[PDB]
Amino acid sequence: GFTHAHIVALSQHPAALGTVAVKYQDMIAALPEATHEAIVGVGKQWSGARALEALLTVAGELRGPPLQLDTGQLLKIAKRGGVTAVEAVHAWRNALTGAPLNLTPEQVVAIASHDGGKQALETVQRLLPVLCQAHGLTPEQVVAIASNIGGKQALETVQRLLPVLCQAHGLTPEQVVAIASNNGGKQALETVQRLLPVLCQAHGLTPEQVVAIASNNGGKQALETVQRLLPVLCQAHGLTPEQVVAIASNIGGKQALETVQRLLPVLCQAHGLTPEQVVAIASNGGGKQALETVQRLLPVLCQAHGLTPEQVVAIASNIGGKQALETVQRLLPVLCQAHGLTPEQVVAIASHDGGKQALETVQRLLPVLCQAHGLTPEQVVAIASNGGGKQALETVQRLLPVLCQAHGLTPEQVVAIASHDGGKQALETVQRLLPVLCQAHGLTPEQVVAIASHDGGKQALETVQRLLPVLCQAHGLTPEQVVAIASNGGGKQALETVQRLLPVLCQAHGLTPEQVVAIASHDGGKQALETVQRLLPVLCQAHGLTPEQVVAIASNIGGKQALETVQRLLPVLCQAHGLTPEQVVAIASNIGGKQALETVQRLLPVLCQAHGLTPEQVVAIASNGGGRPALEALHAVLTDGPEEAKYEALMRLGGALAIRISDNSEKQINTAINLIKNHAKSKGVELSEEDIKKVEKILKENPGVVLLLTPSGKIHVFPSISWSLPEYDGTTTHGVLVLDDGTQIGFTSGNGDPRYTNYRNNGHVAQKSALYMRENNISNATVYHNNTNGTCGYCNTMTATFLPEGATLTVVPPENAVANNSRAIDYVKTYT
DNA sequence: GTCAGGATACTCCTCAATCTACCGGGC
DNA sequence: GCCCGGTAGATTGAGGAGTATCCTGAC
Ligand SMILES: [Zn+2]
Repeated sequence: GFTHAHIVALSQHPAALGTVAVKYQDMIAALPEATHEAIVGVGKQWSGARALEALLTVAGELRGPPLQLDTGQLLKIAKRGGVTAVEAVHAWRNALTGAPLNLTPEQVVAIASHDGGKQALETVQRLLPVLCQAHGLTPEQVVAIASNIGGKQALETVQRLLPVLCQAHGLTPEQVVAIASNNGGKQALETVQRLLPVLCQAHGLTPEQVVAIASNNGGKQALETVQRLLPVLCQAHGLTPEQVVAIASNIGGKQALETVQRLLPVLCQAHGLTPEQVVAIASNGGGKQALETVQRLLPVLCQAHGLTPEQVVAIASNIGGKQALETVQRLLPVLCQAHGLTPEQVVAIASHDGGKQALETVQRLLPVLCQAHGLTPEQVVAIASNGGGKQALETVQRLLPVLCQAHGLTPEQVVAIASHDGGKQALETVQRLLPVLCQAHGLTPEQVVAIASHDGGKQALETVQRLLPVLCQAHGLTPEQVVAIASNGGGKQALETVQRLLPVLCQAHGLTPEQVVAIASHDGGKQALETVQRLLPVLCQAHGLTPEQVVAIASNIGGKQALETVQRLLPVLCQAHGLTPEQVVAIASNIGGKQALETVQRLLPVLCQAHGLTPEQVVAIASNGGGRPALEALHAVLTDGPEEAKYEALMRLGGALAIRISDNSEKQINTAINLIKNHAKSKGVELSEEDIKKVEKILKENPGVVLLLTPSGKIHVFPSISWSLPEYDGTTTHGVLVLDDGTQIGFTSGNGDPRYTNYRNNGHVAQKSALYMRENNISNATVYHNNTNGTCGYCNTMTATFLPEGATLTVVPPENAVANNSRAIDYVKTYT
């Protein structure tokens, strides 16, 4: 009962056709639930007939208590290992298990289910005690090394020359194991031994980079290509050696390097691609194929499909970009027209690993998922726009009804669970452990959903199931604390780190368990905890930082980086930049604090000296979340850009007084000089007579010039900006205090007086005008603001309250403005 | 019958930036 | 009781390893 396609596929081995038909009923009885695909996969190998006959003969005894091999495991071994591996396993059933080797059946299957399984199994059985005792190697490492094609040679090479690489090259056994855990490990190890001094001395390459390069499939060829092409790539093409080793640290890096060398000028001249884009595209598996596909299909996708080159690069910037590009070219118009999905969604689906599988699954499953199960196409694209989208989508298709009618979960919860990397694992773990968690430990379904909705939720859920009782009982933590700890990316590592490190971090450095939970409740909390352990005494005795400050610095996503950056940059910022350590702690106690600290170090002198900004303003700007982009944007706008943009950016920092007095009329020149003097004195800075003469010359020589008095003391001068209020952007309100004499004093909403913080109008322009009149004894003046909502309903009373006795004020809202509510007023009103 | 190399596909772990919904004192 | 600000979460994107499976050439 085989189809034509199955017979054609199995006809690769001519002798397998006869044996399968004669005894077709025989394997079914011996191998229950054996699907035709498994049979055709087993029988299509070099010894399909022999392997099938051996399985049929031996499966009666291969299911014994010493092995207890499942049917799927037997089929996999027959397909991969062959007749030799099956015979070796059967002949040594009692040798592998129940022996000083101490090998589980899963490890035995993994070693056997590989090319040359018999030789690898014999080598393991002969050399496991030797490598365990003489070299002190973990049996897991030996199994991992031997679980590869030609693993016997790699194991023998490791046993032969582990001490040589350990001593004469200073390489840890872990690096050797990682290098030898790939195909052709013996050749890679020999190449490393013969080449490490040459690549480390003449080429000046870090041994870690060489180890990383050699820790891939075919590392010997990659190392040889690197040695042969490093000077050429560094000189002719101007490629950084770090970039070269990053490109060559993938599977088949030799082909990628050759393609890059052969096609860099072509893509950089006849295609417009930058070297960085080509490097990024080539920094993935199958780089040669991706580069060739990009070069061949760039005009086709750019013109016929209307795709920007950046989108093509991003699609090809992943593993297997050739298949994704071909699938996009084949399936863009038919899927877009017949389903109406935006091309951005199609790009987002294929912008990950295995995008072709996700795209095909979406094309197949959109109608049925949207019809029977009721998912929105946006939800489907959200689930498919992740690593392994095919697995998550097929799992949703298979599993949604039983999850939504038996376990009492909503479809949106399932959509959230399945919309993460490895969503199939999370879905299956939920289906397997939801009753257990909701019964044995009392966790609510919402907590389980929250735990399972991160990258690697299966490991987090299993870790919770294993470690929740012991953490909750021995360590005295409420289950809510463990749920909070585990509900993060890579939460298994954080949970194991907490279980390991709670007693020492409590009884050694005197940290409250709540502090440990706060440190560990963020992504990458294991690194934060280890860094706190290693650094806390250093920050205590060597710099006088309290443990509370260390915990506050570490209680963020980038806690390790922030702590290391604080340790490295505390003396320089505290001595050569004039920053108090408290300001450093405040800057670092934010998400991405390492970048903020480095940006402060880099841009403090240029901002403080060239543009005349106080260090306090820089610290305040950098003390907010995401302060690095804010500082970079401020530097960009201050160094170049529009005059009005620079003026607004400078005034928005606060403490800056601008003036647009006009004409000569020496009297108001004197008054303006007096006002500048008063502001400088209020800032504690003496402006001296030379700057008085300078500003007087500027005022007398530039008609209609607007000044700016920063808190530092520098007087920025702008030639011309505008004589009218700017457009209202919805959050920033601008005002000008026009006196009777003629002086115009600019104002901007926000950054109000801290003294009246409890007052709700703190920051409005009318309040700033009132305080300015009160301080400088201004009798009468008017205001003009460009708020389109009119004056606020609080200001009409509060600003009149702040006015001095006997003082007058006027505010004029714009004519085009309309009041938004009864509180607001959209007409001229005189206050007193 | 093995050994070495290349190509996809998938999972998990750490980081940095931005968005928003709950709380809270004043009206 | 009803806000609008503050801010502590809560997405959202990104990169970097680590893991697993399959196909091909050469003896
Ligand atoms: Zn106001």
